[PDB]
Amino acid sequence: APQQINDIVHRTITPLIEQQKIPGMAVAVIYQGKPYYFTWGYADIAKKQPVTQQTLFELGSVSKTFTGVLGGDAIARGEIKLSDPTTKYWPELTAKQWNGITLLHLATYTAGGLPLQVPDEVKSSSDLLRFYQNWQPAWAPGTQRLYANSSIGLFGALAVKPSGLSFEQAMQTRVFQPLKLNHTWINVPPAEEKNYAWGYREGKAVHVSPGALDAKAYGVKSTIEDMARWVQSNLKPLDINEKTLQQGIQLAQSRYWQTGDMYQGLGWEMLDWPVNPDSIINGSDNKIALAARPVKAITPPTPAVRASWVHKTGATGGFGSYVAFIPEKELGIVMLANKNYPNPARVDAAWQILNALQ
Amino acid sequence: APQQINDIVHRTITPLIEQQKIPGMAVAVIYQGKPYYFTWGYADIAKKQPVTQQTLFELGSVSKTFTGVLGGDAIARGEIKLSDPTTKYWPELTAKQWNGITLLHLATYTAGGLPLQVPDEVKSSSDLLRFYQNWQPAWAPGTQRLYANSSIGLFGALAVKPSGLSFEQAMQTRVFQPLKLNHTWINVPPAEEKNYAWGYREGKAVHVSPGALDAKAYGVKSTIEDMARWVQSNLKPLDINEKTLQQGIQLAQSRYWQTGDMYQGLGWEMLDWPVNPDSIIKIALAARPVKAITPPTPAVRASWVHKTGATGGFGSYVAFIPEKELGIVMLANKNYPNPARVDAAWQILNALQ
Repeated sequence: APQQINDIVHRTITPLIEQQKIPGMAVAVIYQGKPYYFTWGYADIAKKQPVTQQTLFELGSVSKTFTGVLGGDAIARGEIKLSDPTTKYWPELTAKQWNGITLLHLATYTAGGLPLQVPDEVKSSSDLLRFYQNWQPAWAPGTQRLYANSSIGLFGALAVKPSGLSFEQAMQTRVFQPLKLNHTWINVPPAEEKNYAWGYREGKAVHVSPGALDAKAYGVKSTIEDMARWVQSNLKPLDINEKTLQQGIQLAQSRYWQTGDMYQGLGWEMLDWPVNPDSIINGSDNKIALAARPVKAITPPTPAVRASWVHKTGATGGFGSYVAFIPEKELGIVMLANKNYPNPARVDAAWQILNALQ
Repeated sequence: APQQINDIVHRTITPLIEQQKIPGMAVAVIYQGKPYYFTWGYADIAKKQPVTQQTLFELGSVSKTFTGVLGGDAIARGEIKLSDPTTKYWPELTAKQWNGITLLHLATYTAGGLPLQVPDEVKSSSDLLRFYQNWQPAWAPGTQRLYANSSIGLFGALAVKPSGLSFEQAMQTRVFQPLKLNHTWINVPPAEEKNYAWGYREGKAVHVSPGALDAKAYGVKSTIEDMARWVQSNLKPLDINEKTLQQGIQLAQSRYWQTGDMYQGLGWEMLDWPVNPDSIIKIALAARPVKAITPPTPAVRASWVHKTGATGGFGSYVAFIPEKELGIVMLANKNYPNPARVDAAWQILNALQ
């Protein structure tokens, strides 16, 4: 890599790893639209397996960006509309509190306080229907943003219903394959198991536990190379050949709601560039990022703004991930670690690097 | 033309011209992405000049499609947002009724009953400010649609303000030029006058009169060839190289409001295809309640996308179906009834679909 990139990355991520006791880390920096790769430590400590360009990490909530784009793609295909009632695509969801809750609300966490997690006890298809049928909103639809796996999770599940594909097949054939993300998986196949990093929590090797809607909200695993390609694709959608996927990526960066200085896209969250770093760093703290916030509708949504900081934090029990990019500058970063460490540390490190190269 | 195209066109247009006493007409059919041209009669009866594929016709309200796309292009450039208050681009507009009226409202005739025409008295920029300042809405913004030149016209004027360009220079540089519409004019140059058809109203030769906002709402003139290119660009926006223009076209065909079976875009109006011909087939003022499409539906390829247009002496129509790669332009120098245009267009496109 050019010396300026090596310099800032080494000065920033290397000490971060030391400070946070991260066993293994892969970083990609996209600079002038080209990817550069950096690796530290071990994917599996016991086996002394190094992190490589082939190592799969749990993306955790970064998976919501895939779900948003896939939803975007279904919109572009004319299969769904964000303006449609949730019930249009789940006619079994008949309970009265669902009147007026649309796919937009589900996708953008604005349905009225759907919970952060689907409860652990919810397993089966029947458990899930029961859960949503009994759920009572804290607020009217389209008034408050409460970040929620149960919200975007349901969006993903419903977005694929008209296609008649499973969520996994739709994701693979409409998003992963066209973008040649060949080592990106919702379900890691046996052939990839040797490349699947262990996460570490309290010193113990762990993988994400299965859960209802996992695939839609937090279940994707990917390598630093595929994630760099994911950044390139989101940086430059209009270079994608599949017309609906091109549009889908664009739609996921539309600004639907504003709270403070942030705007909610589909999976992606965005701020105007230049940003105040303290705003994204402080705002990434879960005490803020997971709290209810009043939203103002953007009526109608603002199309993808090139001069934006576009980003998403992701974690599982044993992993912490971050993706940030600025379309105007052709500049991006991906940070994948097999320890879950605090969000502001990730955002601060990413800011230092991108601000240095911008 | 392939005989089948030749045959539906001739069998439909011949009786139309006969029944409506149209002096001159040009039609283009876009069929699987290739244009086919037909011409009949006189551009100028007195001078016995025929309609040709180079004849300029007044598009009338079809001009709003250009304005809608140019707006869309300005949104894509991040110069404007449809959610912006009108006063963001015209701070001089201080009267209180303008609170809550956005560029979306102006673009989609939902501002609360702006009038169909700007009064003839209104000419200067100070006249225009006074007009909009004095205007009293009958309705709250975003509740009813009333088709209005004063609404989309102002939208057009404001949308180009951040660019620094005049409306005409923005239209030329950002829409006409990139799409190779090289015989499409807001102001017909003297060199091109030999091609400019006369319109006919009660048998008298007429051209459209100057008015405030004419350029934005009804003032474009074009050839059947340029209009076929316009249709092709709108049939296939993601084929256009200039990214903001492609986006702008796409945004102009988004569905913002619903009234009955019709959806309002920016300039363009759309119905779901297959469309009941009766749901498409004059009334001086038609106020209708609108349902917001929240958030707007991106351009649906399975649509009948259309716009009628009239001046005192001209009647135009454009309709296309993106999913079928099919379209039609009908340009005539008589303002004849809208339902006759739509029927003819539907007969032709249904036969080819």
